[PDB]
Amino acid sequence: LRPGDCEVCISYLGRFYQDLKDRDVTFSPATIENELIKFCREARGKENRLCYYIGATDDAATKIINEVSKPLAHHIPVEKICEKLKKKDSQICELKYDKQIDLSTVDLKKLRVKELKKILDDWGETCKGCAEKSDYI
Repeated sequence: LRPGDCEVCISYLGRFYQDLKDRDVTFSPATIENELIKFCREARGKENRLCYYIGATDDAATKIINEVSKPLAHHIPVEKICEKLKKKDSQICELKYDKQIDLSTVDLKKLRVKELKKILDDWGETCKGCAEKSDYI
């Protein structure tokens, strides 16, 4: 119910929900399940970890997938689904997306400059204040 809670849970299942309508899926538990598993093969990062925690992965976890497919079959808001999921598994709502800068900003966090130059995939070999590399790439 709070803001920025189950961030990945709400985003990912919301797009799952939408995609069901768009392809006009028969909204039924078993159907939704099969569609969730097939939807989860796309998943990387924390989204994949969500798919593991909601039991939507190959080598089935548990029946926690029912906590998703059942309420979804009866048009319960995707926030409500992620809210109840918090009780069963703590870690589900622990997932939050990783931020990307513009940057359009001055001298940022001393250790954050490294990931900025790691995302662009380049070595800042043996630096100690290597803004020179990032403002030159």
